[PDB]
Amino acid sequence: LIDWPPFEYMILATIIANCIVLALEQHLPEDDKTPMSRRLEKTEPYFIGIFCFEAGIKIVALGFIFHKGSYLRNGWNVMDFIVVLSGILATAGTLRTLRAVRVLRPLKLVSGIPSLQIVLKSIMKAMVPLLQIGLLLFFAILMFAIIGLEFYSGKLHRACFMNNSGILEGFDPPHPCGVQGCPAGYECKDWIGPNDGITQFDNILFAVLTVFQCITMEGWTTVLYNTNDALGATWNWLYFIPLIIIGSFFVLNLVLGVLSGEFAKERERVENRRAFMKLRRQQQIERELNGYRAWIDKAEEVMLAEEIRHMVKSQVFYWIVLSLVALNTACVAIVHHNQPQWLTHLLYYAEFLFLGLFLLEMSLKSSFNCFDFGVTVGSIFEVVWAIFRPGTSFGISVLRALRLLRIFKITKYWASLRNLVVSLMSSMKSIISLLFLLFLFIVVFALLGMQLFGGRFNFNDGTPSANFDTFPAAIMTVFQILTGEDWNEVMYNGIRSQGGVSSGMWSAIYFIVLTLFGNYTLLNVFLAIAVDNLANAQELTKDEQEEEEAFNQKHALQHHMSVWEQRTSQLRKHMQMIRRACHYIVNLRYFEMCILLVIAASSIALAAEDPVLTNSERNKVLRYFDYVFTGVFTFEMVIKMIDQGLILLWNILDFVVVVGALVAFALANALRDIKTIKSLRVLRVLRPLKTIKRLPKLKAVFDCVVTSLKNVFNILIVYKLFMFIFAVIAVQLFKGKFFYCTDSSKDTEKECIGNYVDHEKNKMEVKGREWKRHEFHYDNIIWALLTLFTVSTGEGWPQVLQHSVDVTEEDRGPSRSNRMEMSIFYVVYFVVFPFFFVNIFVALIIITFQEQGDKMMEECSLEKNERACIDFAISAKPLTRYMPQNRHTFQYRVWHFVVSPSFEYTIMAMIALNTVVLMMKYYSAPCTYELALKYLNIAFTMVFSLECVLKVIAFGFLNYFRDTWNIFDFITVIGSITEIILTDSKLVNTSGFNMSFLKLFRAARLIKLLRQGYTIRILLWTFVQSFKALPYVCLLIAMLFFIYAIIGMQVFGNIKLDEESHINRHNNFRSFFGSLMLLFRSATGEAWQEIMLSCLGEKGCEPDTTAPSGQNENERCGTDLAYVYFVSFIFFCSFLMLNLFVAVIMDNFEYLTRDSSILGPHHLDEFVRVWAEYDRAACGRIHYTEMYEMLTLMSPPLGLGKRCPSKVAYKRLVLMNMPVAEDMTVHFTSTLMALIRTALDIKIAKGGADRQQLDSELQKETLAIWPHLSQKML
Ligand SMILES: CC(C)CCC[C@@H](C)[C@H]1CC[C@H]2[C@@H]3CC=C4C[C@@H](O)CC[C@]4(C)[C@H]3CC[C@]12C
Ligand SMILES: CC(C)CCC[C@@H](C)[C@H]1CC[C@H]2[C@@H]3CC=C4C[C@@H](O)CC[C@]4(C)[C@H]3CC[C@]12C
Ligand SMILES: CC(C)CCC[C@@H](C)[C@H]1CC[C@H]2[C@@H]3CC=C4C[C@@H](O)CC[C@]4(C)[C@H]3CC[C@]12C
Ligand SMILES: CC(C)CCC[C@@H](C)[C@H]1CC[C@H]2[C@@H]3CC=C4C[C@@H](O)CC[C@]4(C)[C@H]3CC[C@]12C
Ligand SMILES: CC(C)CCC[C@@H](C)[C@H]1CC[C@H]2[C@@H]3CC=C4C[C@@H](O)CC[C@]4(C)[C@H]3CC[C@]12C
Ligand SMILES: [Ca+2]
Repeated sequence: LIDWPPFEYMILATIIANCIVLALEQHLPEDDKTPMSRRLEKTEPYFIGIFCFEAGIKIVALGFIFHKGSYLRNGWNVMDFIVVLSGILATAGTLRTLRAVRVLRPLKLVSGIPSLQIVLKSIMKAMVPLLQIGLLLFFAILMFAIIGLEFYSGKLHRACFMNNSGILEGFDPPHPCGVQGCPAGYECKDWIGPNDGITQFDNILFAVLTVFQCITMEGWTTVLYNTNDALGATWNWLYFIPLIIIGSFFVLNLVLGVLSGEFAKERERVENRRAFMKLRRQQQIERELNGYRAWIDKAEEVMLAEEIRHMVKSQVFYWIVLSLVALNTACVAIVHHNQPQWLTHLLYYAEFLFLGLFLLEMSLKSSFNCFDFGVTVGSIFEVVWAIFRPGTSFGISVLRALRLLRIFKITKYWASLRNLVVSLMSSMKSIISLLFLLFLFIVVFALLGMQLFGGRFNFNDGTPSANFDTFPAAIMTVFQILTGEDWNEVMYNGIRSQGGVSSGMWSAIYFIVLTLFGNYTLLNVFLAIAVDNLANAQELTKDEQEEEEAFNQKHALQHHMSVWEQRTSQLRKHMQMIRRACHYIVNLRYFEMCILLVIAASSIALAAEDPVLTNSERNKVLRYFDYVFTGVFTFEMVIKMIDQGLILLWNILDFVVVVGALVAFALANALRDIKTIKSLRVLRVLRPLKTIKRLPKLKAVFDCVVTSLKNVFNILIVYKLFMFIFAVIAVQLFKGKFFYCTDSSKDTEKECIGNYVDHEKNKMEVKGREWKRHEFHYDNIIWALLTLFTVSTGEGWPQVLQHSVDVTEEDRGPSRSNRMEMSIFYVVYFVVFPFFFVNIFVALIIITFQEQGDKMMEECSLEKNERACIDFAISAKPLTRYMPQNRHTFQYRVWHFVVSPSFEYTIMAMIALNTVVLMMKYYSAPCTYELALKYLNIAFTMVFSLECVLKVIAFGFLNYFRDTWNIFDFITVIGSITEIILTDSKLVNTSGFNMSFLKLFRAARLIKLLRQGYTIRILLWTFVQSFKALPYVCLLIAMLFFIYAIIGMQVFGNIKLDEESHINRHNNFRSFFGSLMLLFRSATGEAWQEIMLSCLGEKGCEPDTTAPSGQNENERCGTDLAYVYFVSFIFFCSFLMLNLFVAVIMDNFEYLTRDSSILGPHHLDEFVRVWAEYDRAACGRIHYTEMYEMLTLMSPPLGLGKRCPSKVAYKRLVLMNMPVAEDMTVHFTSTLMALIRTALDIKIAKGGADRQQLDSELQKETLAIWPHLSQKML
C-alpha cells in the first residue's frame, strides 16, 4: 500500500473522531458510569483495529528490520507504536498501561501534519538556550531549601486550639504556635500542618516543594506569616524577600534576556532574511502600485466630467462617518444597571437609527470595507436574533468602534502601526499553528488530569469549581494552572484526593510540570511572536521612510539607532562572510549639597511617624522638625524668585510643596473640619521627588523612563481601545447579574429579607438576610474596566470566572455552573491582553531602547563591541596562579599533591558527598540518626580544613588569599569550625545569646560546586556586573516604594486591624516597614485587590490612646482614594520594573548574542592562558620561536582554519610592515591586532598603501588611556 492518496486524510479523520470521543467522557467517583460513557466505551475496539491496521501497513510494508528507513527508527512513530500496543493490552484484560496512556492520542495529529512538526521543532529549538537558566533555577531552589531545612524543620507543628468548646476550633487561618505562646485563652496543641501538612520544611522534598511554590509567588506570603508567629517576625523577612528577588525576578530577567538575544540572533538566519526580503519586495511593489492607481481614477473622473462616487473619497465625508462612529461609541458606553427608563427607549431607537444609517453608508460602496461589511452583517444578525429571542444581547455594534483606529492616519505614527498589522497578517499561518499546538498540548494535559483526578474532587464539604470531572472543567483548570494563578490550591486538592500528605505527594509532579511548562513555554511563544513581528515592522518602516529621502534627494537632482538596531545590523554584515548677593549665595559650591542633606533628613523624618497616636512626644518632635524643614524650604526658593524674576518648569512642585506647608499651619493655628488639615499634610510626600532635579543621573534615568513611556504610548492607545471594547461587551453580558443573597435558598431581593439559620462549620447561628453584590462586577463600564484590570493582573480571576459562570438572569441569585460557555469570554481575553499585548509592550521596549551611558553618535564609527576588546589588549596582564618559586623539599613536594588530578577530583567528590549529607536531615529523626549526621559533618569539616591549611603551604599564607574563592573557602571552614566547637564542648558553651546563624556557614558549601559550572558562572557574573553599572534605576524604584509607603501610612495608617479582612496584624499600613512589606506583597501580586477592598469605604478607626475627646467614634477612617492608590501602583511599579530589566538586558546584548563562530571577547581567555603557559614568566619579552607555531595550536575559528587557507593566513603576516625587522620586538599584540582587523572591519589590507591616518585615528580615539601604545603598534 505504498500509495496512499487519501489514506492519510482518513487516518487524520479517525484521529479527530477519537479526540472528540475522548472529549465527551465524564468521570464519576467510586466506579460509576454515565449511560453515555458506556456507549462511548463500545467505540474503542474500532479505533484500536484501525490503528492496528495502519501500524501493520507501515511495519511489514515499509520496513521494520531494515535499519535504514524502518518504521520504528523515527521518533514520531515509536510513540504511535507505543500507543497502539498499550491500547491492545487494555483489551487483553477483558490500568496505567491500559487507559492512562490513551491521552497521547491527540498528539498523533502532530505526526499526521508535518507542518505542525515544523512548528513544534521551532518551538523546541527556541527553548534549548533556556536549559542552562533552568539549571541556575534548580541550584537556587536547592540553596534556599537547605537553608529552610536548617531553620524551619519541625517548627510548624503546633497551633492555638484550646477554646473550651470540644478540644477543637480556632481561627480559619489557623495561628501556629511558637516560642511565645497564644495571645489569649488558647493553648498550644499538636497541629497537622498549614495546608493539611503539605506546606512545611520537614524533609528536603517538602522544603523543595515549598520553595518552588514560593518562587512562583503563589501563596508565599502565607508561608511567611506562618513562620512569623511561630518563630518571631525578626529574621523571617531576611529569607523570603531575597528568595522572591533572586528566585523569581532575577530568573525572569535572565530568561527575558536570553530569549531576546536568541530571537535577535535567529532573525538573521538565511531563511528568515529571504522571507523578510520577500515581504519587503511585496510591500514595495504594493506601495508603488497604489500611487499609480490614483492617476487612473483622477483621469477617469475628469473625462466623464468633460464628457461617479467622488463624495466618498473626500475629507468631509471621511470625518462625518468617523464622528458618527464616535457618537455611536459613547451611546453604547452609557448602558448600566438600573438605568433610567427613558434612556433605555432612547438607546433602543438609537441602535436602529445607527444600523440603518450605516447600511445607507455602505450602500455608497484596504480591507476597510471587508471589515465594515462583516461588522454590519453581524449587527444585523444580532438585532434579528435579539428580537426573535429577547433577553440576551451580547453587543457587536461596539466592534465598529475599531474604525476609530483610522484617526491615526492624520498622525506620523500611521506607518509603524500599518507595518505591524501587515507583518502580523503576513505571518498568520504560523500564529494559527502555534495557537493550535498550544491548544493540543492543553488538551493532552486536560485529559491526563481527567485520568489522574477525574471523579475524585467531591469531598465532604463539596467539590471545588476547579475539578477534572468534565472536559470543560478539566480544560478550565488546566488553563488556570497555566496562567499560574491559585495553582497551589488546586495542587492541595489533587494531593488530598490521592490519599493525603501520606501517600498523595506523588501527584505534585503533574502540577509542577504544568506550572513550569506553562510559565515559560507560553512566554517563549508569545514573546517570539511579538519580537519577530515588531522588528519586521521597524525594519519595514525604516526602509520605507529612507527610500523616500533618497528618492527626494534625487528628484531635485533630475545614527540614533537603538542597541537592538545596532547589534542586529552588525550581526547581519558579519553573517554572509536686592539680587546682587542672592546670586552669590545661590552659586556657592557647598550650597546644593546642604540642600540634599536637608531634603534627605526631611524624608527620613517623614518615614519615622506614628499615624495612629496623633498627639505623642515623637509626633510633636516630628512636627517641630517639620517647622524648620518648611522654613528652610521657603528660604531655598525665595532667593531664586528674586534672582530669576519669577516667569519672564520642573520647580512647580517645589513651589506647591512650599506653599501648601505654609497653609498647613496657617489653618491649624488659625484658631472644626480638621480633615482638611490631614488631607493637606499628605502633600509633603513630594519631598523625595525634589531630589530628581538636583541629581543629574537620577534626572537622566527619569528622562529615559519618560522617553520609553512616550515610545509605548502609541500602542497604549490601541490597548486602551481594545480594553474599552471588551469592557463594553462584558457589561452587556453580566450587567446586574452579580447579585446574591446571603442564604442560597432565596433568588431575588423580595425574598432576601429577614433572618435565617446558618449551618456553616457544623454550627448553627441566626443571621440576617442581605441582598449583596459581588465585590468585582460589571454593572457599568467603570466597574467593568476595574474588573478587567484585576483579571489582567491575574489576581482573583478564577473567582470572577466562577461568578460569571454562575450568572443566571437580570435580577436573580446565582445558579452553580448555569452558563459554562461564559468561560469563552475569559479565554479570549487572556489570549488577547495578558498573552499578546503585554508581550507587545515588552518587545517594543526591548527593540527601541536607546543607549544611556554613551549618548554619542560617532564613538568609534566602525564597530561597537570591539572597543572593550581594543582596550582589553593593554589590560590583558598574564595574571599567574602564583606558582611556587622556592622549589625545595617542603613547599614543592606538597604542591605536586595540589595540581594533581587525584586531589581535585577527590575534593569534588567530597563536596558532592557533603551536599548529599546536607539534604539528608528530616524531622523526628532517630537519635542515633542525628548522631550519625553530626559525626558525618565532623569528618567532612576536617577534610576541608586540611585542604585549606594544605593550600597555604604550597602557594603561601599571603599568597593563598590573593583569590576570592580561596578567601570564601577559608571563611566557610573557619565558620564551620566555630560552629562545631561552640555546640559540642561539654563546658565551653553559652546560655544567653543564640549563635544559631552559624549553621549558614555549614550550608554555604553548595557554592563550592558552583565552581564546576563554567557557563552558569560566566552568565551570573555578567548579569551581576551589569547590575552595578546602573545604581540609579534601583534608586528610582526605591523612591517609588518609599513615596507610596509614606502615602499609605499617612492615609490608611489608622484603619482598625480586623481578622477575616486583608488589613490585619500581618498586613497593615501602621508602620513604615509594615507598609513597605504590604507594597512588596502587592508588587508580587498576592491579593492586592483584596487589600484595596479592605482599605476602601467607612472602615472602623483605630482607637487613639492620646488626644482625649468628648466623643466615642466621631467618624470612620479609610478613604475611597484606595482604587487609584493601588491601580496607579500596579502600573507604575510594573513599568519601573520592566524599564529596569531591559536596562540590564541591553547592557549585556553583546554577550546574549554571542554567535560562537567569530567570537572575539570569549576567545581572549584562551590566548591569555596560552601565553601564560608558554612563558612561565613574561619578563616583558617575547621569544622568536613560538610565534611560528601559534596559529596551529590556537583555536581553529581564528587565524588558521585549514591548510588550504594557510597560504592566505601567512600572506596576512608578510609583505607589509613586519615587526621582524628587529628580531627582538613584540610579536603578540601585532598578530592580535592583525587578527582583529582581519576578523572584523577589514579596511587596511585591501588598500595597503595609507597607514598614517589610521594610526592618527587610533591615537585620537584613545587619548585618555595612559597612552603607552607607542610600542603596542610596533
Ligand atoms: C533629625 C531627623 C531629620 C532624622 C532622624 C529622625 C528620627 C530618627 C528621630 C527624630 C525625632 C526622634 C524621636 C524624638 C522623641 C522621642 C521620644 C522618646 O521616646 C525618645 C525617642 C523618640 C521616639 C525619638 C526617636 C527617633 C526620632 C524619631
Ligand atoms: C486551549 C485554551 C486556549 C482554551 C480553548 C477554548 C476551548 C478549548 C474550551 C474553553 C471553554 C470551553 C467551553 C466551556 C463550556 C462549555 C459549555 C458546555 O455545556 C459544553 C462545552 C463548552 C462549550 C466548552 C467547550 C470547550 C471550550 C470551548
Ligand atoms: C478584535 C477583537 C476586538 C475581537 C473581540 C472578540 C470577542 C470580544 C468575542 C469573540 C468570541 C465571543 C464569545 C463567543 C461566544 C459566547 C457565548 C455566548 O453565549 C455569550 C457570548 C460569548 C461569551 C462571546 C463573547 C464575546 C467574544 C469573546
Ligand atoms: C542520596 C541523596 C542525594 C538522594 C536524595 C535525597 C532524598 C531523596 C532522601 C534523603 C533522605 C531521605 C529521607 C530519609 C528518611 C525519611 C523518613 C521517613 O519516615 C519519611 C521519608 C524520609 C524523610 C526520607 C525522604 C527522602 C529523603 C529526603
Ligand atoms: C557520605 C554519605 C553521603 C553516606 C551516607 C550513608 C550512611 C552514612 C547512612 C545511609 C544509611 C544510614 C542508616 C540507615 C538505617 C539506620 C538504622 C536506624 O535504626 C538508625 C540509623 C541508621 C544506622 C542509618 C545511619 C546512617 C546511614 C548509615
Ligand atoms: Ca497570584
